[PDB]
Amino acid sequence: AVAPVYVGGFLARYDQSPDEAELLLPRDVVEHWLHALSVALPLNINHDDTAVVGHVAAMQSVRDGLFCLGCVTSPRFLEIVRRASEKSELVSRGPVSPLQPDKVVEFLSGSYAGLSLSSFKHVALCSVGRRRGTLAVYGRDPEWVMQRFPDLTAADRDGLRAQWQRGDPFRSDSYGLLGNSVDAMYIRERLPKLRYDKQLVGVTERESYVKA
Amino acid sequence: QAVAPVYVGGFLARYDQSLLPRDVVEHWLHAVALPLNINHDDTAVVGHVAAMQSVRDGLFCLGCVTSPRFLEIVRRASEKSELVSRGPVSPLQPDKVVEFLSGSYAGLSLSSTPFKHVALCSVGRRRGTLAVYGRDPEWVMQRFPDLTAADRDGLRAQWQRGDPFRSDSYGLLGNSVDAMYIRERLPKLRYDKQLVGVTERESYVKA
Repeated sequence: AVAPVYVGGFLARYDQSPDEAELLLPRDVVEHWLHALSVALPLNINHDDTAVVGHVAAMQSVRDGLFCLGCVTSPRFLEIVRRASEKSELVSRGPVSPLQPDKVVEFLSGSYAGLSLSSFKHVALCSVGRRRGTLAVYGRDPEWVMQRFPDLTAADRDGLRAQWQRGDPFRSDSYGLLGNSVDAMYIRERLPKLRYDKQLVGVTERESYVKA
Repeated sequence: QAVAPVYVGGFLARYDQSLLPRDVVEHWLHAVALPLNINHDDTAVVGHVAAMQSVRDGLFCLGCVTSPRFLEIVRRASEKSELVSRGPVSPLQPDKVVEFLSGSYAGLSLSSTPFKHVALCSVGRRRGTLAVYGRDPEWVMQRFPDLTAADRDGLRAQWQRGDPFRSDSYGLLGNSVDAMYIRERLPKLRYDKQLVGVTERESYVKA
Protein backbone atom coordinates (compact mmCIF):
# COMPACT_ATOMS: atom_id res chain seq x y z
CA ALA A 1 0.00 0.00 0.00
CA VAL A 2 1.08 3.63 -0.23
CA ALA A 3 1.61 3.40 3.53
CA PRO A 4 5.43 3.59 3.63
CA VAL A 5 7.64 0.53 3.86
CA TYR A 6 10.70 0.42 6.11
CA VAL A 7 13.93 -1.31 5.25
CA GLY A 8 16.72 -2.10 7.66
CA GLY A 9 19.97 -3.94 7.46
CA PHE A 10 23.71 -3.91 7.62
CA LEU A 11 25.51 -1.76 5.07
CA ALA A 12 28.87 -3.13 6.27
CA ARG A 13 29.99 -5.89 8.62
CA TYR A 14 32.87 -5.19 11.03
CA ASP A 15 36.06 -7.11 11.47
CA GLN A 16 35.92 -8.56 15.04
CA SER A 17 39.54 -9.76 15.36
CA PRO A 18 42.45 -7.45 16.31
CA ASP A 19 44.38 -8.25 13.17
CA GLU A 20 42.13 -7.94 10.04
CA ALA A 21 41.82 -11.71 9.68
CA GLU A 22 38.38 -11.39 8.09
CA LEU A 23 39.33 -8.56 5.70
CA LEU A 24 36.07 -6.77 6.58
CA LEU A 25 36.03 -2.98 7.06
CA PRO A 26 37.49 -1.85 10.40
CA ARG A 27 34.83 -0.32 12.68
CA ASP A 28 36.74 2.89 13.29
CA VAL A 29 37.52 3.36 9.59
CA VAL A 30 33.76 3.25 8.91
CA GLU A 31 33.05 5.40 11.99
CA HIS A 32 35.44 8.03 10.63
CA TRP A 33 33.28 7.83 7.52
CA LEU A 34 30.12 8.36 9.61
CA HIS A 35 31.76 11.11 11.68
CA ALA A 36 32.80 12.68 8.37
CA LEU A 37 22.77 13.39 9.94
CA SER A 38 21.98 16.88 8.58
CA VAL A 39 21.91 16.31 4.81
CA ALA A 40 19.40 13.65 3.79
CA LEU A 41 20.89 10.37 2.62
CA PRO A 42 18.75 9.28 -0.33
CA LEU A 43 17.58 5.71 -0.81
CA ASN A 44 17.56 4.77 -4.48
CA ILE A 45 17.15 1.74 -6.67
CA ASN A 46 20.36 0.04 -7.80
CA HIS A 47 22.42 3.26 -7.60
CA ASP A 48 20.26 5.07 -10.15
CA ASP A 49 20.08 8.68 -9.03
CA THR A 50 16.82 9.24 -10.93
CA ALA A 51 15.25 6.37 -8.93
CA VAL A 52 14.97 7.85 -5.40
CA VAL A 53 12.33 5.93 -3.41
CA GLY A 54 12.81 7.46 0.00
CA HIS A 55 15.63 8.08 2.44
CA VAL A 56 17.79 6.71 5.23
CA ALA A 57 16.09 7.53 8.53
CA ALA A 58 18.98 6.29 10.66
CA MET A 59 22.50 4.82 10.59
CA GLN A 60 24.07 3.23 13.66
CA SER A 61 27.57 1.87 13.96
CA VAL A 62 27.05 -1.17 16.20
CA ARG A 63 29.35 -4.00 17.37
CA ASP A 64 28.97 -6.19 14.30
CA GLY A 65 28.59 -3.51 11.67
CA LEU A 66 26.95 -0.36 10.36
CA PHE A 67 23.19 -0.77 10.53
CA CYS A 68 20.76 1.29 8.50
CA LEU A 69 17.00 1.96 8.65
CA GLY A 70 15.59 3.60 5.52
CA CYS A 71 12.07 4.55 4.51
CA VAL A 72 10.49 3.75 1.17
CA THR A 73 7.96 6.60 0.87
CA SER A 74 7.55 7.28 -2.86
CA PRO A 75 3.88 6.88 -3.97
CA ARG A 76 4.87 6.33 -7.63
CA PHE A 77 7.49 3.74 -6.77
CA LEU A 78 5.12 2.01 -4.36
CA GLU A 79 2.39 2.10 -7.05
CA ILE A 80 4.71 0.48 -9.62
CA VAL A 81 5.49 -2.20 -7.03
CA ARG A 82 1.79 -2.51 -6.18
CA ARG A 83 1.06 -3.05 -9.90
CA ALA A 84 3.94 -5.47 -10.50
CA SER A 85 3.23 -7.49 -7.31
CA GLU A 86 -0.27 -8.16 -8.57
CA LYS A 87 1.26 -10.08 -11.47
CA SER A 88 3.76 -12.14 -9.50
CA GLU A 89 3.19 -15.81 -8.69
CA LEU A 90 5.90 -15.64 -6.04
CA VAL A 91 3.91 -12.97 -4.21
CA SER A 92 0.68 -14.90 -4.61
CA ARG A 93 2.39 -17.85 -2.94
CA GLY A 94 2.55 -15.77 0.25
CA PRO A 95 5.08 -15.35 3.13
CA VAL A 96 5.98 -17.92 5.78
CA SER A 97 2.86 -19.16 7.63
CA PRO A 98 2.35 -16.78 10.58
CA LEU A 99 2.96 -13.55 8.62
CA GLN A 100 0.14 -11.53 7.01
CA PRO A 101 0.37 -11.41 3.16
CA ASP A 102 1.63 -8.05 2.07
CA LYS A 103 2.13 -7.93 -1.68
CA VAL A 104 4.27 -4.78 -1.80
CA VAL A 105 6.58 -5.73 1.10
CA GLU A 106 6.82 -9.16 -0.39
CA PHE A 107 7.49 -7.87 -3.91
CA LEU A 108 10.20 -5.61 -2.51
CA SER A 109 11.68 -8.47 -0.44
CA GLY A 110 12.19 -10.50 -3.59
CA SER A 111 13.26 -7.71 -5.96
CA TYR A 112 15.54 -5.72 -3.72
CA ALA A 113 16.87 -8.25 -1.24
CA GLY A 114 20.19 -6.37 -1.00
CA LEU A 115 21.52 -3.09 0.40
CA SER A 116 24.46 -1.07 -0.86
CA LEU A 117 26.15 2.03 0.49
CA SER A 118 28.32 3.19 -2.39
CA SER A 119 29.03 4.96 -5.66
CA PHE A 120 27.87 9.33 2.09
CA LYS A 121 26.10 9.70 -1.28
CA HIS A 122 23.13 7.31 -1.06
CA VAL A 123 22.12 3.81 -0.02
CA ALA A 124 20.94 1.63 -2.89
CA LEU A 125 18.33 -1.11 -2.76
CA CYS A 126 19.43 -3.82 -5.19
CA SER A 127 18.88 -7.48 -5.87
CA VAL A 128 22.00 -8.38 -3.85
CA GLY A 129 24.70 -6.39 -2.11
CA ARG A 130 28.40 -7.06 -2.77
CA ARG A 131 29.53 -6.75 0.82
CA ARG A 132 28.96 -9.61 3.22
CA GLY A 133 25.77 -9.49 5.29
CA THR A 134 23.98 -6.70 3.35
CA LEU A 135 20.52 -8.31 3.34
CA ALA A 136 17.55 -5.86 3.16
CA VAL A 137 14.63 -6.64 5.52
CA TYR A 138 11.35 -4.83 4.76
CA GLY A 139 8.30 -4.33 6.93
CA ARG A 140 5.56 -1.81 7.71
CA ASP A 141 6.74 -0.99 11.24
CA PRO A 142 10.35 0.11 11.88
CA GLU A 143 10.26 -1.56 15.27
CA TRP A 144 9.43 -4.95 13.79
CA VAL A 145 12.26 -4.66 11.25
CA MET A 146 14.93 -3.82 13.82
CA GLN A 147 13.69 -6.78 15.81
CA ARG A 148 14.55 -9.05 12.86
CA PHE A 149 18.27 -8.66 13.61
CA PRO A 150 19.41 -10.58 16.70
CA ASP A 151 22.75 -8.68 16.72
CA LEU A 152 20.99 -5.49 17.68
CA THR A 153 21.14 -4.47 21.32
CA ALA A 154 18.34 -2.64 23.21
CA ALA A 155 20.77 0.24 23.18
CA ASP A 156 21.50 -0.18 19.44
CA ARG A 157 17.80 0.07 18.64
CA ASP A 158 17.38 3.06 20.86
CA GLY A 159 20.37 4.54 19.09
CA LEU A 160 18.51 4.20 15.79
CA ARG A 161 15.07 5.09 17.20
CA ALA A 162 16.27 8.50 18.42
CA GLN A 163 17.45 9.45 14.91
CA TRP A 164 14.43 8.34 12.91
CA GLN A 165 12.29 11.19 14.34
CA ARG A 166 14.81 13.43 16.11
CA GLY A 167 7.14 16.32 -4.56
CA ASP A 168 7.54 12.60 -5.32
CA PRO A 169 11.32 11.93 -5.58
CA PHE A 170 11.05 8.98 -7.97
CA ARG A 171 11.93 10.30 -11.44
CA SER A 172 12.38 6.92 -13.14
CA ASP A 173 9.86 4.41 -14.48
CA SER A 174 8.94 0.73 -14.56
CA TYR A 175 11.29 0.22 -17.55
CA GLY A 176 14.21 1.12 -15.33
CA LEU A 177 13.09 -1.51 -12.85
CA LEU A 178 12.50 -3.99 -15.68
CA GLY A 179 16.04 -3.57 -16.99
CA ASN A 180 17.45 -4.00 -13.48
CA SER A 181 15.58 -7.28 -12.96
CA VAL A 182 17.03 -8.84 -16.11
CA ASP A 183 20.55 -7.94 -15.00
CA ALA A 184 19.66 -9.41 -11.62
CA MET A 185 18.55 -12.61 -13.35
CA TYR A 186 22.09 -13.05 -14.66
CA ILE A 187 23.95 -12.38 -11.42
CA ARG A 188 25.27 -15.91 -10.86
CA GLU A 189 25.62 -16.57 -7.14
CA ARG A 190 22.75 -14.31 -6.14
CA LEU A 191 20.52 -16.69 -4.22
CA PRO A 192 23.50 -18.39 -2.55
CA LYS A 193 24.89 -15.04 -1.37
CA LEU A 194 21.48 -13.95 -0.14
CA ARG A 195 21.09 -17.17 1.86
CA TYR A 196 24.57 -16.61 3.29
CA ASP A 197 23.77 -13.01 4.32
CA LYS A 198 20.53 -14.13 5.94
CA GLN A 199 22.42 -16.62 8.11
CA LEU A 200 25.23 -14.22 8.90
CA VAL A 201 22.91 -11.48 10.11
CA GLY A 202 20.64 -14.03 11.75
CA VAL A 203 17.40 -13.37 9.98
CA THR A 204 17.21 -17.13 9.55
CA GLU A 205 16.40 -17.11 13.27
CA ARG A 206 13.48 -14.73 12.82
CA GLU A 207 10.20 -14.70 10.90
CA SER A 208 10.44 -12.26 7.98
CA TYR A 209 9.26 -11.70 4.41
CA VAL A 210 12.73 -12.49 3.03
CA LYS A 211 12.13 -14.52 -0.13
CA ALA A 212 15.58 -16.09 -0.08
CA GLN B 1 15.14 -0.77 -34.66
CA ALA B 2 13.02 -2.93 -32.41
CA VAL B 3 9.49 -2.84 -33.75
CA ALA B 4 10.79 -5.00 -36.59
CA PRO B 5 9.60 -8.53 -35.84
CA VAL B 6 11.87 -10.75 -33.84
CA TYR B 7 11.90 -14.44 -34.70
CA VAL B 8 12.21 -17.12 -32.07
CA GLY B 9 12.99 -20.80 -32.60
CA GLY B 10 13.83 -23.70 -30.35
CA PHE B 11 12.78 -27.19 -29.34
CA LEU B 12 9.45 -27.40 -27.49
CA ALA B 13 10.25 -30.97 -26.43
CA ARG B 14 13.22 -33.31 -26.85
CA TYR B 15 12.48 -37.02 -27.48
CA ASP B 16 15.68 -38.09 -25.69
CA GLN B 17 15.03 -36.12 -22.54
CA SER B 18 14.10 -38.55 -19.80
CA LEU B 19 5.11 -36.36 -22.08
CA LEU B 20 5.09 -35.55 -25.79
CA PRO B 21 5.39 -38.76 -27.88
CA ARG B 22 7.24 -38.74 -31.24
CA ASP B 23 4.32 -40.60 -32.80
CA VAL B 24 1.56 -38.20 -31.72
CA VAL B 25 3.15 -34.78 -32.27
CA GLU B 26 4.06 -36.20 -35.67
CA HIS B 27 0.54 -36.99 -36.78
CA TRP B 28 -1.67 -34.11 -35.63
CA LEU B 29 1.14 -31.83 -36.73
CA HIS B 30 3.84 -33.38 -38.93
CA ALA B 31 1.70 -35.63 -41.14
CA VAL B 32 -5.40 -20.51 -37.18
CA ALA B 33 -1.92 -20.56 -35.62
CA LEU B 34 -1.03 -20.95 -31.97
CA PRO B 35 -0.50 -17.59 -30.31
CA LEU B 36 2.92 -16.89 -28.82
CA ASN B 37 2.58 -15.32 -25.38
CA ILE B 38 4.56 -14.35 -22.30
CA ASN B 39 4.73 -16.94 -19.55
CA HIS B 40 1.34 -18.50 -20.33
CA ASP B 41 -0.48 -15.25 -19.75
CA ASP B 42 -3.33 -15.25 -22.26
CA THR B 43 -3.48 -11.42 -22.11
CA ALA B 44 0.18 -11.36 -23.13
CA VAL B 45 0.17 -12.68 -26.69
CA VAL B 46 3.19 -11.16 -28.45
CA GLY B 47 2.80 -12.99 -31.74
CA HIS B 48 2.24 -16.51 -33.04
CA VAL B 49 3.99 -19.73 -33.95
CA ALA B 50 4.74 -19.75 -37.68
CA ALA B 51 5.98 -23.32 -38.00
CA MET B 52 6.44 -26.55 -36.09
CA GLN B 53 8.48 -29.41 -37.46
CA SER B 54 8.88 -32.82 -35.79
CA VAL B 55 12.49 -33.82 -36.42
CA ARG B 56 15.17 -36.31 -35.41
CA ASP B 57 15.73 -34.94 -31.86
CA GLY B 58 12.50 -33.31 -30.86
CA LEU B 59 9.66 -30.99 -31.64
CA PHE B 60 11.16 -27.85 -33.23
CA CYS B 61 9.21 -24.60 -33.39
CA LEU B 62 9.62 -21.20 -35.03
CA GLY B 63 7.53 -18.24 -33.94
CA CYS B 64 7.43 -14.51 -34.53
CA VAL B 65 7.14 -11.71 -31.98
CA THR B 66 5.13 -9.17 -33.86
CA SER B 67 3.31 -6.97 -31.28
CA PRO B 68 4.49 -3.35 -31.76
CA ARG B 69 3.38 -2.71 -28.18
CA PHE B 70 5.35 -5.56 -26.67
CA LEU B 71 8.39 -4.68 -28.79
CA GLU B 72 8.08 -1.05 -27.69
CA ILE B 73 8.02 -2.01 -23.99
CA VAL B 74 11.03 -4.26 -24.64
CA ARG B 75 12.99 -1.56 -26.51
CA ARG B 76 12.44 0.87 -23.65
CA ALA B 77 13.37 -1.77 -21.07
CA SER B 78 16.43 -2.83 -23.04
CA GLU B 79 18.15 0.55 -22.73
CA LYS B 80 17.98 0.47 -18.93
CA SER B 81 19.72 -2.91 -18.81
CA GLU B 82 23.42 -3.20 -18.01
CA LEU B 83 23.56 -6.73 -19.45
CA VAL B 84 22.25 -5.43 -22.78
CA SER B 85 24.77 -2.57 -22.66
CA ARG B 86 27.54 -5.20 -22.29
CA GLY B 87 26.57 -6.33 -25.79
CA PRO B 88 26.69 -9.72 -27.54
CA VAL B 89 29.78 -11.70 -28.49
CA SER B 90 32.08 -9.75 -30.78
CA PRO B 91 31.16 -10.36 -34.45
CA LEU B 92 27.48 -10.02 -33.69
CA GLN B 93 26.03 -6.55 -33.77
CA PRO B 94 24.39 -5.01 -30.69
CA ASP B 95 20.70 -5.66 -30.95
CA LYS B 96 19.22 -4.39 -27.69
CA VAL B 97 15.74 -5.84 -28.27
CA VAL B 98 16.98 -9.28 -29.31
CA GLU B 99 19.40 -9.35 -26.41
CA PHE B 100 16.76 -8.27 -23.87
CA LEU B 101 14.40 -11.00 -25.13
CA SER B 102 17.27 -13.46 -24.91
CA GLY B 103 17.91 -12.51 -21.29
CA SER B 104 14.37 -12.53 -19.88
CA TYR B 105 12.64 -15.18 -21.95
CA ALA B 106 15.36 -17.68 -22.49
CA GLY B 107 12.93 -20.62 -22.53
CA LEU B 108 9.96 -21.92 -24.56
CA SER B 109 6.97 -23.78 -23.11
CA LEU B 110 4.30 -25.68 -25.05
CA SER B 111 1.07 -25.68 -23.06
CA SER B 112 -0.34 -29.20 -22.74
CA THR B 113 -6.38 -27.84 -30.21
CA PRO B 114 -4.01 -30.26 -28.33
CA PHE B 115 -1.95 -27.27 -27.14
CA LYS B 116 -3.16 -23.80 -26.14
CA HIS B 117 -0.09 -21.86 -27.21
CA VAL B 118 3.70 -21.63 -26.90
CA ALA B 119 5.00 -19.48 -24.05
CA LEU B 120 8.18 -17.43 -23.78
CA CYS B 121 9.39 -17.83 -20.20
CA SER B 122 12.57 -17.38 -18.14
CA VAL B 123 13.20 -21.16 -18.42
CA GLY B 124 10.98 -23.88 -19.80
CA ARG B 125 10.15 -26.88 -17.64
CA ARG B 126 11.12 -29.36 -20.32
CA ARG B 127 14.88 -29.56 -20.80
CA GLY B 128 16.39 -28.65 -24.18
CA THR B 129 13.87 -25.82 -24.51
CA LEU B 130 16.21 -22.87 -25.11
CA ALA B 131 14.66 -19.91 -27.00
CA VAL B 132 16.94 -18.63 -29.74
CA TYR B 133 15.98 -15.16 -31.01
CA GLY B 134 17.17 -13.34 -34.13
CA ARG B 135 15.93 -10.97 -36.85
CA ASP B 136 16.12 -13.54 -39.70
CA PRO B 137 14.40 -16.99 -39.57
CA GLU B 138 17.18 -18.64 -41.56
CA TRP B 139 19.75 -17.40 -39.03
CA VAL B 140 17.92 -18.72 -35.93
CA MET B 141 17.08 -22.02 -37.58
CA GLN B 142 20.80 -22.24 -38.38
CA ARG B 143 21.72 -21.91 -34.66
CA PHE B 144 20.77 -25.55 -34.13
CA PRO B 145 23.28 -28.19 -35.44
CA ASP B 146 20.62 -30.87 -34.99
CA LEU B 147 18.40 -29.47 -37.78
CA THR B 148 18.95 -30.95 -41.22
CA ALA B 149 18.59 -29.26 -44.59
CA ALA B 150 15.44 -31.39 -44.97
CA ASP B 151 14.06 -30.19 -41.63
CA ARG B 152 14.76 -26.59 -42.62
CA ASP B 153 12.83 -26.89 -45.87
CA GLY B 154 10.09 -28.44 -43.76
CA LEU B 155 9.85 -25.45 -41.42
CA ARG B 156 10.44 -22.95 -44.22
CA ALA B 157 7.52 -24.20 -46.28
CA GLN B 158 5.38 -23.32 -43.27
CA TRP B 159 5.99 -19.55 -43.36
CA GLN B 160 6.46 -18.99 -47.08
CA ARG B 161 4.15 -21.61 -48.62
CA GLY B 162 -4.89 -5.86 -34.09
CA ASP B 163 -2.30 -5.55 -31.29
CA PRO B 164 -2.92 -8.73 -29.23
CA PHE B 165 -0.64 -7.76 -26.36
CA ARG B 166 -3.05 -6.61 -23.65
CA SER B 167 -0.52 -6.70 -20.85
CA ASP B 168 2.19 -4.26 -19.78
CA SER B 169 5.59 -3.56 -18.29
CA TYR B 170 4.21 -4.07 -14.81
CA GLY B 171 3.30 -7.58 -15.90
CA LEU B 172 6.75 -8.23 -17.29
CA LEU B 173 8.16 -6.89 -14.02
CA GLY B 174 6.11 -9.39 -11.92
CA ASN B 175 7.44 -12.13 -14.23
CA SER B 176 11.08 -11.14 -13.82
CA VAL B 177 10.93 -11.40 -10.02
CA ASP B 178 9.40 -14.90 -10.24
CA ALA B 179 12.27 -15.81 -12.56
CA MET B 180 14.74 -14.46 -10.03
CA TYR B 181 13.62 -17.08 -7.52
CA ILE B 182 13.55 -20.12 -9.82
CA ARG B 183 16.49 -21.95 -8.28
CA GLU B 184 18.49 -23.76 -10.95
CA ARG B 185 17.45 -21.35 -13.69
CA LEU B 186 20.86 -20.56 -15.06
CA PRO B 187 22.06 -24.16 -14.67
CA LYS B 188 19.00 -25.44 -16.58
CA LEU B 189 19.54 -22.89 -19.35
CA ARG B 190 23.23 -23.83 -19.58
CA TYR B 191 22.30 -27.47 -19.86
CA ASP B 192 19.73 -26.56 -22.47
CA LYS B 193 22.31 -24.70 -24.57
CA GLN B 194 24.70 -27.64 -24.65
CA LEU B 195 21.91 -30.08 -25.39
CA VAL B 196 20.75 -28.36 -28.57
CA GLY B 197 24.31 -27.44 -29.52
CA VAL B 198 23.68 -23.73 -29.45
CA THR B 199 27.02 -23.54 -27.69
CA GLU B 200 28.52 -24.60 -31.04
CA ARG B 201 27.10 -21.39 -32.53
CA GLU B 202 27.21 -17.64 -32.00
CA SER B 203 23.93 -16.31 -30.72
CA TYR B 204 22.36 -13.68 -28.54
CA VAL B 205 21.82 -16.27 -25.74
CA LYS B 206 22.75 -14.72 -22.40
CA ALA B 207 23.13 -17.93 -20.38
